[PDB]
Amino acid sequence: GAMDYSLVKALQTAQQNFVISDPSIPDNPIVYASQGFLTLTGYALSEVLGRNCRFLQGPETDPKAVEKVRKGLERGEDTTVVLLNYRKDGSTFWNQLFIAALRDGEGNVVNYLGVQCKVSEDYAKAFLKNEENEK
Ligand SMILES: *[C@@]12Cc3cc(C)c(C)cc3N(C[C@H](O)[C@H](O)[C@H](O)COP(=O)(O)O)C1=NC(=O)NC2=O
Ligand SMILES: [Cl-]
Ligand SMILES: [Mg+2]
Repeated sequence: GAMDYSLVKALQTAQQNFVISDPSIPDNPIVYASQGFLTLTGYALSEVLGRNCRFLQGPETDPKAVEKVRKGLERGEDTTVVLLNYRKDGSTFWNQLFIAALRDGEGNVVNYLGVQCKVSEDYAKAFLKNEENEK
């Protein structure tokens, strides 16, 4: 199960916000979220399970950031983005998102692991500007 991954347990020891998705199910829904994640977003575990994590996006979320994630998952690439996300109550925060595939011995992606770090506006501002400049 989700907590049997050694890196999941590792992340738990620092109380990091993370989710696990199951890409073998249509639309790659979340199948575990840490307590940190549930508190950040304002949802109960049972509510988040079964949803694709795009439910944290909204009108001011940059579609180009979201497309970086989609492509990374498509192309088999680790991805890190900063993007605007939305809590259950509609209030927003900046989310630095770290995504990687968890693979079996043949390279088949068995789950995705996604770590979320809430970051300040100023940090998001500077990260995105550096991203854009470096690009
Ligand atoms: C989540 C974090 C997250 C973790 C993991 C493991 C996955 C697989 C996805 C996500 N989120 C992105 C979303 O699931 C989807 O991949 C993207 O929207 C890209 O595809 P679409 O163009 O939407 O079809 C998340 N997105 C968030 O905004 N916030 C999160 O916490
Ligand atoms: Cl997805
Ligand atoms: Mg559910």
